[PDB]
Amino acid sequence: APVRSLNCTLRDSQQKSLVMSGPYELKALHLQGQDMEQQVVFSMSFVQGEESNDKIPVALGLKEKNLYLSCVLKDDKPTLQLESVDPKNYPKKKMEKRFVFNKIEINNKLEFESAQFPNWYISTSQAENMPVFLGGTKGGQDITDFTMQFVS
Ligand SMILES: C[C@H](N)c1ccc(NC(=O)C2CC2)cc1
Repeated sequence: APVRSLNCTLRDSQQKSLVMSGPYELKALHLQGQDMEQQVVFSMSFVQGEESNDKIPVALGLKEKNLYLSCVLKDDKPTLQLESVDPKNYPKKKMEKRFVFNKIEINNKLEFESAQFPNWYISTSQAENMPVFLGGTKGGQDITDFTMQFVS
């Protein structure tokens, strides 16, 4: 059958929102009111991979764009990027591993661990208007916990 996908937004546990701000550049900032139209809407696909009650493999595409979050080595470090794909072939159930996140539910929050790079997480900074990034350090200054809002 097709791959199953849900539209959603994400906010970090400090309640910062995710917006595009430049070519392939996703940043996190405090947003409320009219400006909330600026937030990125994801198409979260439920993909093939190792699964348990609280660890669910997903891909995170941008709604109606041929763009996915992906985890690659850059200058020898695990690195979050936006990657373009052939729009004829995506989304699909068997997404390549660089596109796969383990969506983990702990204490009413979500963490997104790289399937490719164990114990590296989608992260934000405490400061406003900085990149969303991959974070191999948890519980420090990096925010690895999120909430999801379902979108029509
Ligand atoms: C989508 C990916 N998470 C991402 C990667 C890089 C940036 N920004 C920069 O690299 C600018 C400071 C030099 C933003 C978002």
